[PDB]
Amino acid sequence: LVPRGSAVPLCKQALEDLEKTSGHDHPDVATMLNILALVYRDQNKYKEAAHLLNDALAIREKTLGKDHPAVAATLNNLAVLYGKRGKYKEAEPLCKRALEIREKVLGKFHPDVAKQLSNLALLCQNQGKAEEVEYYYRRALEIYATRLGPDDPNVAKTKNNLASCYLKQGKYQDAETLYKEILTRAHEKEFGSVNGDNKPIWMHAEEREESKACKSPTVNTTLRSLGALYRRQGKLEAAHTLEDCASRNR
Amino acid sequence: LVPRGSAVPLCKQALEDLEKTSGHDHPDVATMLNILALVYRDQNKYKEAAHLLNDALAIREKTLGKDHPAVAATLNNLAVLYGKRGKYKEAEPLCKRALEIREKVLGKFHPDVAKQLSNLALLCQNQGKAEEVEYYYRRALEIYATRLGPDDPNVAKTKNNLASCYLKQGKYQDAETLYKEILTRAHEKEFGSVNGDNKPIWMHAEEREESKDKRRDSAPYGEYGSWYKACKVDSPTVNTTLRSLGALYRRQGKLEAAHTLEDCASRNR
Repeated sequence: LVPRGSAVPLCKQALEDLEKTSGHDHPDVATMLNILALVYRDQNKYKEAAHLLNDALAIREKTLGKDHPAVAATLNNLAVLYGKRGKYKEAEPLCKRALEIREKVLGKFHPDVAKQLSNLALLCQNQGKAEEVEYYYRRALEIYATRLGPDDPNVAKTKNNLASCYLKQGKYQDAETLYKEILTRAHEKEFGSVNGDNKPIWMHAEEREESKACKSPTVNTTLRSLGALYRRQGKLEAAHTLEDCASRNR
Repeated sequence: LVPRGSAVPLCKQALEDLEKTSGHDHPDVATMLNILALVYRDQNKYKEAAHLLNDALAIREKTLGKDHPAVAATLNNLAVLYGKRGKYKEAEPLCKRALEIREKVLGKFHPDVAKQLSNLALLCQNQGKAEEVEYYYRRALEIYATRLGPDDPNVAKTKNNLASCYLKQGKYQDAETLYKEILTRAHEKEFGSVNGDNKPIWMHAEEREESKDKRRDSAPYGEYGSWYKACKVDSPTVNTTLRSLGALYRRQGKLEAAHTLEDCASRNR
């Protein structure tokens, strides 16, 4: 988006000018390093981009101090850049610290914390640290499900995410229950209090195995995923029920 | 990716400093404006970013010439900005102009031209002009199917996009053929020559519709390991193609054939 030619050296002038005018100490030096970091990211120079954010990080820690919101953003951005190079180990602590700042500022249960927890879950997943992924998605789900309505997309999205983590660990039961929660709640979004005369799709699926309700891209995924668990259990007719529901709502 | 405050003033100073030195019509001024455009884009300020990139474009046309590859790069960037605000109407001319240059410099049948053609189609698709979309994708597909191999990803991807365009027009037959090409090629890449004992999945599918076979993937057809053999074809694109074609069978009321491809896709999941 910015042709690789004169941009970097032009910024390096702007920096030397800022250092001479605003003082060597000035907080704005951090912002200039930030613009430099941005230019490097645009040229896909990720290693170079990360190096400069670090320098801006140190300046913001001195000026704006620890626990300052702008330090939290920096730590996230640097964690992202580290992730793009596959350096997940060194990204985790940066991300874990940002979470601690965010908890101090907003409180343990603000929606923006649940964002960090999901970001933090995703990094661990890239390191194969399943037990921690489990932990972080559970923390996030706790916030989403409590703070927001049952119909909120973050709930189902986190539940799917956690389900996959459960699958990785061989916790098939826990995943299956999660999937059923999503479908049951979606069934109850127009078909009332799910009485005997009114069962959710997965019940019909399983009762069909011992021998209409297809009225969202997230639900679709849930349907196909629970379908895969039935396939693992050898309940192929139950699997088709959910699968045919998905492929008809596309 | 950059602190919400004070970034813009700092760039504008860097700009005015260059402006003071070398007028407004210097390539360095253009680049600095582009950096400023990049800053605005980081703050989701597309209106503000596109405004400046226009300014940079004007300088780059005057200084570098109206056919310079940097001019071509800017035109794309500026179009991306317009598309992001949903101003697709004003994006098209710039994208067209970028294509004209690309062809002039690289040659009509360069892979990068096909990429540029693909973007032109997507822009037309945002305007609901199916006949333009059709033409651009066909042009693109032509560059991919020729200059690249038979199982190069862009071929499968471009075919799907063109098939999607056909569907919207009601060209159900033309869509279907494309899917069958994708599956047949995928089948031949895995199994070589088609041997009659080596028919593609969709053939078997339509044969099951013929033979009135409601027995699904609960039992294998003719061959013991048939379901695990026909699933050696594994791609996110193939699966998409499998389902899209299944949807076409459903439109024709061929429910059994639809299931065959859909159940095949379930097993690849």
